[PDB]
Amino acid sequence: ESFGLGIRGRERFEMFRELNEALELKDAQAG
Amino acid sequence: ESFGLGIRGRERFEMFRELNEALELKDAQAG
Amino acid sequence: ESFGLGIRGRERFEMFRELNEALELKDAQAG
Amino acid sequence: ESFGLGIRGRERFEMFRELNEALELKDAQAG
Repeated sequence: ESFGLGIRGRERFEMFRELNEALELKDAQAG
Repeated sequence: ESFGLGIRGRERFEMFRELNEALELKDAQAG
Repeated sequence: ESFGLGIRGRERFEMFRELNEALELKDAQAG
Repeated sequence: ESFGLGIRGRERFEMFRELNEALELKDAQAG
C-alpha cells in the first residue's frame, strides 16, 4: 500500500526524505 | 521543483501528511 | 500535558520548534 | 546553548523525540 505525496517544496520534501531514511535504519537495527 | 514521496507507511506518511498541510497554511499567512 | 526535551541543536530544535508553533495555529482554525 | 521544548502533546513530543534520538544514531555511523 503506497501513497503518493505530491509537494511543491524542496525543503519540505527534504525533511520527509531524511525522516524516511532514518526510520528505515531503525528497522535494520531491530532485525 | 516538485518532488513526489512514495512512502509505504501509514504512520510515517501520516506525519509527513500533517506536516505538509500545516506547512501550506504558513505560506498563506505570508505575503 | 507538558513534556520537556533537552536538545542542543539549533537547526534540529528549530525544526521541531516550527512544528509546535504551526501545530498551535491549526487549533485556531479547527479543520 | 541548549534549547528546551515545551510541547502540550504526548504524540507530538514522541515525533520530535524519536527524530532527535533517531538523528543522533546517524552520527554514530558517519560517512
